[PDB]
Amino acid sequence: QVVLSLSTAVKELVENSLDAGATNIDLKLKDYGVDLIEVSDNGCGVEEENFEGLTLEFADLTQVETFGEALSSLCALSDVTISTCHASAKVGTRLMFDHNGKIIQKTPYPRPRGTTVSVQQLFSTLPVRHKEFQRNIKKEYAKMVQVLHAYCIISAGIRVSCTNQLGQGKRQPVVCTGGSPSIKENIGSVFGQKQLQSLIPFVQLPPSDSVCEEYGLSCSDALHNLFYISGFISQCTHGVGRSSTDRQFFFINRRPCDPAKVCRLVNEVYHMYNRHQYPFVVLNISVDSECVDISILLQEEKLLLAVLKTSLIGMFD
Amino acid sequence: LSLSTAVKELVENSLDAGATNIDLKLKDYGVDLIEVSDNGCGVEEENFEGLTEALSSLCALSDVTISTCHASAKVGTRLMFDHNGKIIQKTPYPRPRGTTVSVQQLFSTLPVRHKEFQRNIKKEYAKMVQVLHAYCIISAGIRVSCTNQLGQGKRQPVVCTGGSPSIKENIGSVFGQKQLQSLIPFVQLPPSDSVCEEYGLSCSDALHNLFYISGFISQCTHGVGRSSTDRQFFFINRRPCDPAKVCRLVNEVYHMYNRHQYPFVVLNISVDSECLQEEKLLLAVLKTSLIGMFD
Ligand SMILES: Nc1ncnc2c1ncn2[C@@H]1O[C@H](COP(=O)(O)OP(=O)(O)OP(=O)(O)O)[C@@H](O)[C@H]1O
Ligand SMILES: Nc1ncnc2c1ncn2[C@@H]1O[C@H](COP(=O)(O)OP(=O)(O)OP(=O)(O)O)[C@@H](O)[C@H]1O
Ligand SMILES: [Mg+2]
Ligand SMILES: [Mg+2]
Repeated sequence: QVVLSLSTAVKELVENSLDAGATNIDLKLKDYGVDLIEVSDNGCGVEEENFEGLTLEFADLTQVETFGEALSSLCALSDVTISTCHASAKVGTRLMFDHNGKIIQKTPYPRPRGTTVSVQQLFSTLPVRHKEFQRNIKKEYAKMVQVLHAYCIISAGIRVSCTNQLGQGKRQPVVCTGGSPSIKENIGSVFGQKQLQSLIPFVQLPPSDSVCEEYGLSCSDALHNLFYISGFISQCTHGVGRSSTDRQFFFINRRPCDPAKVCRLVNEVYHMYNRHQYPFVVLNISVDSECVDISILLQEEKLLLAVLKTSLIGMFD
Repeated sequence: LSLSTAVKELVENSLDAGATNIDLKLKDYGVDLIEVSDNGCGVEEENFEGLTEALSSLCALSDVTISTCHASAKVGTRLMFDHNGKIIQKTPYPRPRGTTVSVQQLFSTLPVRHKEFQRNIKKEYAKMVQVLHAYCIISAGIRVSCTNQLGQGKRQPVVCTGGSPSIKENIGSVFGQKQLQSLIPFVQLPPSDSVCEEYGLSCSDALHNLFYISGFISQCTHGVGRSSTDRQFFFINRRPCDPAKVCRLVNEVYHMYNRHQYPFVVLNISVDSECLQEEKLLLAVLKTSLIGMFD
């Protein structure tokens, strides 16, 4: 599904940095992104033979919503500058592109290995969408921080930072991870040590007979269990939970997504022990890529739901 | 000795290792953790014992953990050191090439110095930011970043450069594009006859001029300057320092046109290593160029 939003725009630039094998990703914003969206990484960079080509199998979960290929769509909607340097390249380069993806000017640019993609005046070519962007900047910015917090939690060993600047004012911190190898440590960088106190780690269990009978699972149905689930969830004790689903993140094969059925189940089991609060949820479902399809479709999903409810109940008891 | 002198040596080690990415991690402004991560050359295993000079002083004053990976090494290594510099434990550690030096509980071995650190954490952190902003501005083509986390709060970005090859962009990354508006680039001129006579310099004295000066300074127009010397950085061969005579002179010329404000100063002095020799020639060149710029 094609989408043109602030959340889908930053997501593609981050995906490009992750695919490049980057360990440092810096996101710079101005006017919540209305004026500038800049993503800098120390990844592989782009070779000179692929400079013109910048703008011209198992299911990918991130491709549920594309933007506008992203880089060609971005040039048609704003002004894009790209400075990059490949390891095989002696000197880096700085590129300016027009609205059709043509390289306006290319100059040698001495810079460390990696790529920096700058997106200035997003949606400037569409005055109707640009005004709707400015008017609903609070909602577009809220959706972007949620996707940004999701990549920070799951990207262990990668330093992800973000700042925002309004007018001539000072840069404002948004989110920052320390390059920690564990997901638990990343949660402490995004939300603080206070958030980690009311959390318990997910402990997977085989589906119980009571839960298996609720979903209609035979002993044969559950024998080929290939779901490996891990993460953290809020304690079921009254008071330690949250008031909404504002901090609930889900991942399939380390890709942020939203399985509506899984989400309704995890919240329902929490309501069985804390009807007045919502849990903090960070949960990754590890499964073979072939068993995942996009219409989110998961083979033996009834077996996955039985494991989650059984494990959540055993933890909350 | 101090928090400012501790980060300075760790940055020098990363710079000397040929690093292009330098990350500084702090906790409680550095009272709890001082961590510097780079993508430099790393250390080979045969030189692990020789690591412990700044690094020897750091182990004697805190607990130091070092994770590194050499280009010739398949997998990195993680080292824990005691207060004598001895490797407590050495374990293989999968990490990208480079080095990460962690300094935890600085001055813990000296209860007197540790307490003075916490009591004066506001002043010591300001001195470290002055040393940190200097390396961000001068390290062209090097990504220098810093983060800090206080207590149970979240980690927050402090400063970050983009690896730009120019000093002007590094100034814009540290202080913002607004700072770049009231600045003019230094334009070097030969020392004036009037300025040469003030210092007692013959015409022969100025023929062997080896001073190459560059950088940026605030405009002398009233109002665009700053209220203090908070943003004045000086460099000799791209090394941050404070030449008192040079610093006093630059502020004196600025006051000649703006008596009520102090300039923003970023100045690098390039000179032959043996030479400060012939400082009267350097001051004559410095005073002459600033006047020609401010006229
Ligand atoms: N930060 C980056 N670092 C290195 N290469 C990049 C970077 N960003 C883009 N590229 C290169 O530009 C090309 C086009 O990127 P684009 O996002 O438009 O499509 P794609 O990444 O190839 O596929 P898709 O976005 O649909 O998953 C990429 O193939 C990549 O080689
Ligand atoms: N980030 C680093 N990356 C690679 N090698 C390092 C790093 N830090 C230290 N080393 C190596 O360990 C040795 C000890 O460092 P130390 O700072 O104590 O002394 P030095 O760097 O040789 O000179 P000085 O202490 O006078 O500045 C260094 O010589 C260097 O070879
Ligand atoms: Mg892409
Ligand atoms: Mg040294």
